[PDB]
Amino acid sequence: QQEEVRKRCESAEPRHGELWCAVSKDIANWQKKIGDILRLVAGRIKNTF
Repeated sequence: QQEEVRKRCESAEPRHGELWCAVSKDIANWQKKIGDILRLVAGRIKNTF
């Protein structure tokens, strides 16, 4: 079932990216390096402590 895990990693949910920010809150943070990993480098950094 690792194909399902890969599909979830690729697109978990439309709002999972926001949950990704929560994931950034969950582990590490949504910093410039984390923001540069995604398409936008300031969408979650403003909401990340």
